[PDB]
Amino acid sequence: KKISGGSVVEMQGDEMTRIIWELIKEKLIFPYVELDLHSYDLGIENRDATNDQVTKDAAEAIKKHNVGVKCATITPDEKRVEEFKLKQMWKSPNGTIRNILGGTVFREAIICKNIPRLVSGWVKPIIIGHHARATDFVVPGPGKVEITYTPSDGTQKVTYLVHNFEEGGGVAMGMYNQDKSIEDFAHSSFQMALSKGWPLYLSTKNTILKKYDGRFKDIFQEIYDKQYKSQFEAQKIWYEHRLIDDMVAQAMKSEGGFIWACKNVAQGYGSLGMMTSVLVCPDGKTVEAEAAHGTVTRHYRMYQKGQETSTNPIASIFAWTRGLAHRAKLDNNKELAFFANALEEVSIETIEAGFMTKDLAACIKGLPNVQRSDYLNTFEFMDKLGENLKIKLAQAK
Amino acid sequence: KKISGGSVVEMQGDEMTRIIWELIKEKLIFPYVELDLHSYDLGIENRDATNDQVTKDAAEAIKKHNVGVKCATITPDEKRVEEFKLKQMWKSPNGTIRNILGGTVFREAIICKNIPRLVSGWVKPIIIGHHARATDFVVPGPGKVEITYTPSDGTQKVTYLVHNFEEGGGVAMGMYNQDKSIEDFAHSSFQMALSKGWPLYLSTKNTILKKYDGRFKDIFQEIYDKQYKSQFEAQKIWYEHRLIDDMVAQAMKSEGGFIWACKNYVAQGYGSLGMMTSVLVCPDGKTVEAEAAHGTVTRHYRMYQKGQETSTNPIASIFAWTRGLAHRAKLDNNKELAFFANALEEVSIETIEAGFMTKDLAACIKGLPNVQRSDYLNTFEFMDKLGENLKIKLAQAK
Ligand SMILES: NC(=O)c1ccc[n+]([C@@H]2O[C@H](COP(=O)([O-])OP(=O)(O)OC[C@H]3O[C@@H](n4cnc5c(N)ncnc54)[C@H](OP(=O)(O)O)[C@@H]3O)[C@@H](O)[C@H]2O)c1
Ligand SMILES: NC(=O)c1ccc[n+]([C@@H]2O[C@H](COP(=O)([O-])OP(=O)(O)OC[C@H]3O[C@@H](n4cnc5c(N)ncnc54)[C@H](OP(=O)(O)O)[C@@H]3O)[C@@H](O)[C@H]2O)c1
Repeated sequence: KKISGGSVVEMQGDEMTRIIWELIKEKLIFPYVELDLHSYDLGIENRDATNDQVTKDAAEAIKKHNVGVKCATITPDEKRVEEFKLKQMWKSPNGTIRNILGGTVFREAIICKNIPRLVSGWVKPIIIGHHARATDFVVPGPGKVEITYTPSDGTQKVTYLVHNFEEGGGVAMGMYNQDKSIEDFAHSSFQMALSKGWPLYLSTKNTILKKYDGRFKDIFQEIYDKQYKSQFEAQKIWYEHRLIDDMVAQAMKSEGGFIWACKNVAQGYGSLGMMTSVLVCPDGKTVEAEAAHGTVTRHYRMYQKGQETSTNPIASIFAWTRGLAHRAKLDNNKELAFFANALEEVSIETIEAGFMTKDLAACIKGLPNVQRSDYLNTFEFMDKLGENLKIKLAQAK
Repeated sequence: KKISGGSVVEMQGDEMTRIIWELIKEKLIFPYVELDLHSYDLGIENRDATNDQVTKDAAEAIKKHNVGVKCATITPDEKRVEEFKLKQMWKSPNGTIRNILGGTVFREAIICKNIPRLVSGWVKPIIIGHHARATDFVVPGPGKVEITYTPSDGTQKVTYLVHNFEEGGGVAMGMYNQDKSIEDFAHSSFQMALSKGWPLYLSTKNTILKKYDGRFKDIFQEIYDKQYKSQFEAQKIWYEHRLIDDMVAQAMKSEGGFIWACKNYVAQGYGSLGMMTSVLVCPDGKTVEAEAAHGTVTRHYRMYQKGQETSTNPIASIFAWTRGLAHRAKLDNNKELAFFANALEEVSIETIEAGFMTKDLAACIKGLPNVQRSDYLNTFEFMDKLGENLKIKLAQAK
């Protein structure tokens, strides 16, 4: 009865999202999709118990199985180590995973019409895929800061004066970017664009950063022309370098519906529970979907105290739908593909139908005016989603 | 009758804003203020004709008279050069003015109670000051790209490795910042905060890019505690640090009304550009260059040329004038001018709040598809309305 979704690496996360994860899996995914589940519990405790080995495993697992849907996970800091008596301040599992899988993250603000956007003109969502450490430092007083490139082939070492501080000090920094990374960024971006049939857009400062950002413009254009150009048009889709400036202006002027590859991480005034991240690996096959938000600690605390919480599961639900959608794509799993979509549709519809969590209700009536009667609580919204998903899916088969 | 405004460096601009600009002068400023006007025509034709000499002169002028009220000017691109048959693709005069003058730009969306702020909370305006270039190269193939510091004295030689390329080459860059620039940014910022009696916040990464943004947080605290914490507290105002992640949130949960000093690598936000004012605040505390944050509003100008009715928001440009005048007034302690500058700012907001507003604003309130010809006034109706309300406001006050 259920549809074999195939193998999917699922990563359990922490706190509120972990609570929602089980609801999403319980109400929205399991009842309709059978999955060869490579479930890894990236719960903060389990990452501790397993010395973060589980994070690396879930990574190698995603590397292996191409599809990773990840629940928000606590990234340990001073407080976390203290709260969980962590044997260590573990690296962000995202960092670990992202470093293992490489790839470019793509945050899509999933948009409901009755939900105010930065630009109410964006009926089509905007997929922003950011690129990526920088070497900043002292400079206490006068002296030359020179950035130096020494070829490994022992040919002439190149020295660029980045600045000669004569008066007082200041601060300097080195940044770099491997062609490889720019290429990955390119492929992940073109890949992502084709994936959603939406036009790609590389925004850089090709002008002020001639050699540097130009390298992106070039590499992108080069990977596009010699790898995706035909593939694009053959979809009405099209890539195009846009100066950060003309690009930000274009977006506001646009109704959205385009992939935006940035080259400079919260920002944005839209609801966090509607922000879906997707680590699109260059290979075009590996993908890791996850809510862009975190474990929603504040909500969890409330949940811990037995208080009514109104956490938005959409970003997590969409992590599932995006991963599953990708699973489907990879496996030509047209039933799973439809389900991923149906679930995305049902999620948006449920919200566009007036049923939402407090945060969304707050996007509409402003926090101060949000009444208990304006939103459903976490469980209530989840149920609603399930009911409609049940409905939506019945309407097909 | 008219109040002695003093010397003000005015820069006529281009297209739609050029129209609104002359309207603002003709209807809002000149009837009430006599300025020793240093008008510079930064119109695209004139800049071309004078080989952008006018732009440098205007900048030179602003530096001399400490006050520039600049109209939006066409920054030439490829289409521009073709269009105006420009002799060259002249730099953004803003750029030129900016290079010449230096200082921190402070953008302020002038707030109207009946116009949706990005955050319904924002009752008072949030004035964002942005800092202010780098040596970037290709890095052919593999090899160590390492940034090196060498004190002039020779005491040390710190060479950090930005990156050791192994998998082919890529692209590296070195960026820097003199404390002067940061200090400047701090003064501009602290003085801006004083000038407008609003707490000053500084936001940085100060974690991921620690050291770099750290020198900012420091040089700010240091300039604050050493030159400003006095004047600040002695005005129910102050300064405080913050992380971009904390500011973006601390802001939402606030009535706005603070000088926000950003430090990134701009300034497009929700609402309307017609309400975006921009002020170049030079560190010296004396030189200022007010201007609409928006451009010449070409789409509106094209319409205007086709004879179509336009509804351009003069508010930004009007506040370019009022802020320029307010600052001229500050420098001369011109009570009257200072009053007018504010009265004009008052009339502009009170008019809009009174329901009389250009289409862009009506578009904010209602939404584009729901805006009717009756929900707004065209460029000129609005200007008249502001004018009439300014006469009223300026008549009743005395
Ligand atoms: N694994 C990841 O991708 C990831 C990413 C970020 C953070 N985290 C972890 O999240 C834990 C807490 O982080 P955080 O609280 O800073 O970030 P967060 O969980 O994103 O919290 C953001 C705040 O935004 C609102 N919010 C965010 N997501 C929401 C949702 N789905 N539904 C309803 N409201 C939502 C809540 O504020 P209101 O109180 O105003 O409702 C929430 O407290 C931290 O340990 C962080 O490490 C994980
Ligand atoms: N010197 C400056 O200060 C400055 C700054 C920026 C740009 N510019 C020059 O501006 C010229 C055109 O810029 P642009 O095309 O980006 O236009 P703009 O002047 O930047 O504004 C573009 C769009 O913004 C909206 N807008 C801006 N100001 C408005 C106002 N007062 N009232 C109503 N709507 C307003 C309009 O959108 P709607 O189409 O929806 O009405 C306008 O078409 C370019 O040459 C640029 O170089 C000059």
